[PDB]
Amino acid sequence: QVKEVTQNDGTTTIANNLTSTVQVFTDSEYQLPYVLGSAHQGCLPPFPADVFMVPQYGYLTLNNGSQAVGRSSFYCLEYFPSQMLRTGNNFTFSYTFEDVPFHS
Amino acid sequence: PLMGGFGLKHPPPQILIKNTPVPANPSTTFSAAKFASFITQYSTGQVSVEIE
Amino acid sequence: GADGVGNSSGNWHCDSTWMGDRVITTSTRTWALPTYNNHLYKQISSQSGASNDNHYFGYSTPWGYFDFNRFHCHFSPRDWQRLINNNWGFRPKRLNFKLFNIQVKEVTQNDGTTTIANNLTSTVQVFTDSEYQLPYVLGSAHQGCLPPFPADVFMVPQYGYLTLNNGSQAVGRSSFYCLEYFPSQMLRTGNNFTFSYTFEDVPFHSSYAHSQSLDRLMNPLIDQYLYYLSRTNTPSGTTTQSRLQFSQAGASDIRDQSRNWLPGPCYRQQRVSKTSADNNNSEYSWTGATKYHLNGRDSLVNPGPAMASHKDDEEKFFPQSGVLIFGKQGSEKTNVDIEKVMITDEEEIRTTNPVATEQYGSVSTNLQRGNRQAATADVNTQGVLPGMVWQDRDVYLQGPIWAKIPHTDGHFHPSPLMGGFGLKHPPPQILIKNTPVPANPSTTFSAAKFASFITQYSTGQVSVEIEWELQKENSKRWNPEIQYTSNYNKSVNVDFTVDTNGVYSEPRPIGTRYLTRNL
Repeated sequence: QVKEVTQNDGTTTIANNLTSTVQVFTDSEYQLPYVLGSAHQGCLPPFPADVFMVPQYGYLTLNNGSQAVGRSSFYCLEYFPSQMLRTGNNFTFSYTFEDVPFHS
Repeated sequence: PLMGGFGLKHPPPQILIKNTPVPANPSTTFSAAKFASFITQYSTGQVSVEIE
Repeated sequence: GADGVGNSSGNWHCDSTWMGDRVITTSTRTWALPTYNNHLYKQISSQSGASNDNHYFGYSTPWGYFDFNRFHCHFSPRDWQRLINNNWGFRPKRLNFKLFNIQVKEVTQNDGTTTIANNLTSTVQVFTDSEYQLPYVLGSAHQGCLPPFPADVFMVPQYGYLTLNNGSQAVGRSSFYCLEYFPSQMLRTGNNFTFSYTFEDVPFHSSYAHSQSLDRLMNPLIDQYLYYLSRTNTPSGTTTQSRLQFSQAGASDIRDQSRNWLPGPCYRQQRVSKTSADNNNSEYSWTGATKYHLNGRDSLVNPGPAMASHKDDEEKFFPQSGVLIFGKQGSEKTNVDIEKVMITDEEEIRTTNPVATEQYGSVSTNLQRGNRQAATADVNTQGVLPGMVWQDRDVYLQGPIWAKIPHTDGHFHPSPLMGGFGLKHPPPQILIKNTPVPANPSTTFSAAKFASFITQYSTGQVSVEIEWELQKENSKRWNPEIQYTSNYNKSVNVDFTVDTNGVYSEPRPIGTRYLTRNL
């Protein structure tokens, strides 16, 4: 569900925006810088009653000092196919782990 | 991996999510510039993960 | 397809796929449409004492329209590089157009506060003409095309056209088109719009440059069997008597060899230099420009016929109007300095086409005789002759894709001047309008037309998918080609990338001619 907020004076009213959409995609071809596994915050909370904020996505590339190098890549996330979800739509996918040794 | 856990050559893919921009009250005359004005909004819902 | 209020009418598709015969480019953008002219047609005309050349008469309409006609809409700078480096030619085949996730917003301005609320029952009405019954605006290189960078939201441009005029006054033949008069699909929130289109068969664009020139198409090792006049007079040693002699042309004199073809046609240009010191100090922007003349009004020929911009090592100079000039990101409309514009350069055409700033050649003026010396004249403008060959202007990255050949008794070599594909039946225009919603009519009846409407605008997504056909490069050249390469050196910002403020920019024009074919 998508909520529009209107801040006027000190009062802020939060109202349903029914026609707005949210767009979601999973890359699954591994075409983006893979952030996960760097032990960043923003994971689902330990305790199920918690509500959590979704973290922002950003990545790093080649650099010399703070200056970029010609090989540094720029990825536009708007450039991938993504499902657009309005209120009353859902998103799913399933995944199968490749064969991996047991943890001891 | 060094931090511990399972090295995966093809790990679980990333799921990226965005609020689609909604412009706010464009001018009546045409302007080729990009919009600096949007409706302020956020979204919420539930997420469910099942691992075997 | 008709969904509810809460269902999404279509998914975001922005993609590029390469099947190696074909590439299919898809792009999706977000648009915002206001209400133009307060829901009413108007006539517009040249203002007051405007010069004879500037008079116009036409109409502005409430309708907006969509134009994807620029290449960079469809191609990313990297997608453009696979095509430009690896291919001799490309043309479009069929395209598809889809509108979805429409939503209409009413805005209420009271005091300083303005609240924007969903209007669920309002509609948007859209039609594509497809019979070409309207003035065709596209292909005039107007702004308002889909943005280059997919994260941008763009305003939909207003639709207007021009007709016959005398001064600013209309002529009896001038036509008035009411866009309300065509069948149009009306879209409420939860409806979508689609159509598909198939390009008529068109010649490939040539993305290749020649490795030979017309002047030098022959074996240097072997002499011709055809004589020319090597000399016209022989000395007696007191004086030179007139005796005419002949020679077979060979490696020694190449310029005299009999040649079987001619360069393309020229319409001459004035030459200006990028270094501010070399240019003359006078106002010749107009009085010195090259022009054509219709119905008593001159018009600058900005694009011109396709010509090389400069000869060897002239890179400083460029034709006055003869090139396409793009502005850098954040450039003002008027009187902007040379550093802001990006000037394209056609020099890859030197082989088959004349330099735009110099004459086609020289021509004998008079008949010589013993008592009078022969004389010649310069030909500054040359129409087509039998046995002439030429190359068309290059399309670049941000140039237009196509244009509509006017419907006329005859036309020669329909390829457009700005570059791109001449299409007799181009992609139709898609026009879009916010349906008027009256506001609180009076309780008593009045036959007058409503001056009061709810103020509202609409927004949604638009998706364009074009299928392109590729012509692969098969060549026996031993040594490496020239490729388009992003420079390896370090920089503050990356080319074709957002800056620290989020402003996307294109550093240079990218034209499509790199790979080399022999002539």
